[PDB]
Amino acid sequence: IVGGTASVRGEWPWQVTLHTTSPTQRHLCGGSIIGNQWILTAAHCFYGVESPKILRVYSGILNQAEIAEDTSFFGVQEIIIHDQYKMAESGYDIALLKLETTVNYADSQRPISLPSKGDRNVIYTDCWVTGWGYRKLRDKIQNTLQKAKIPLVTNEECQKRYRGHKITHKMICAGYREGGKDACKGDSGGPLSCKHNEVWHLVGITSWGEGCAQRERPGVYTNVVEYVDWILEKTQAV
Ligand SMILES: COC(=O)c1cc(NC(=O)c2cccc(O)c2C)c2cc(C(=N)N)ccc2c1
Repeated sequence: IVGGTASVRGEWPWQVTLHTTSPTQRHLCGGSIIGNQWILTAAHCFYGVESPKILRVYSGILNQAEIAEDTSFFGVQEIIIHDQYKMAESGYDIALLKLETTVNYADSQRPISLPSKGDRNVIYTDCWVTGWGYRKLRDKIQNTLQKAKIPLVTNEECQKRYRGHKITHKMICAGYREGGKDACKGDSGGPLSCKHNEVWHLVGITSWGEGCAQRERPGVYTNVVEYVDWILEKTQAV
């Protein structure tokens, strides 16, 4: 996260840090708890990953330092990638992680509600992006979870900032014309929480952007509302 500040412990109870154990353990991506056994994250976070066995999901974490060899975590039983996904910049950058065990909700770890289709007309003016990502272009994973308040921009506005790209309605952007605040590498999979009428909603999933926090270069996120049907279908038992 560029231009943000340290979050308060438990401030974003749905935020998780996804680690890979190969070659040695490290933070890989952010993610959001949306169900007792489900983490919603970005598809492009599993590039080169051929098994959920090397994945570990840690919930209720503020500082990466809290994670040690003796820290409990949730194993991943299955990685579900949207079958239409090719690459972050082309859309469909969404994935579900089915946990091996159930998450016991508490003040430190709880789910974030998904957007309602009848909320596409809603104007979120209190949106935040969080993560342990880079604080600048060339940086490293941060110890303390960062947060930054960033305004959403219209797709037409976004498309105008990414002429060589195709900003579809399945994407949503957020940024300041002058830049300064934005998600970055390491925040991928992160949630783009917006609080509307005292209720937090998972509006987007950190996906991509040209550099980080550059002027006239909004962050691009997966437009979650466009995937509620997909999420429902994939999280069923059938
Ligand atoms: C794993 O995900 C990414 O590669 C990756 C690469 C990016 N864009 C870059 O240009 C970049 C930033 C830092 C280091 C780096 O090498 C690059 C190419 C990203 C930019 C944003 C955003 N601005 N909202 C968010 C997530 C990103 C994830």
